[PDB]
Amino acid sequence: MNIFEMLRIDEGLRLKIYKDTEGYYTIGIGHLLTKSPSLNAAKCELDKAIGRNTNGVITKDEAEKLFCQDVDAAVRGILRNAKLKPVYDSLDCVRRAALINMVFQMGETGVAGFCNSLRMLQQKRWDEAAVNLAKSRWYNQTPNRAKRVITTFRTGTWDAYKNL
Ligand code: NA
Repeated sequence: MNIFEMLRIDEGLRLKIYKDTEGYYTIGIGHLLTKSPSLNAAKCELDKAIGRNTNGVITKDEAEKLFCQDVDAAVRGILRNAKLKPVYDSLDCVRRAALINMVFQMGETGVAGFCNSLRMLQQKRWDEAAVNLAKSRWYNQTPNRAKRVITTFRTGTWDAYKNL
């Protein structure tokens, strides 16, 4: 298991524009296009992102290319955020993937505001961090995904991604 496979499980793969769990136009492996309610706006974002007139449909290779960029962007956002970087640097490679996963889903600013969970992770108080992470809109709105990510933080293993 690795970060690409883990996010592929959590995000799925769809080749036509769809609405994510929050109702926002998305494509590929969880590539958010826009928060605008305008499908036309989403279509401009998509054509700009891919570099051609897509008419709302992309190939698997194109989806994987956006995904490569989006994983990089999540790592970069962690490294450039003064609250996230020390936590990331303190973590092992598997738990780093759990943090990248959170940032991919909700953005650097949102994750960076969880000062109690971040402190517990930095302190390596894994059970306490796991309990604290579940007291979130994130957990309530996407509980099965959040449970997998939380198990990854709690155990430092990929066990939650094994039957998928
Ligand atoms: Na879920």
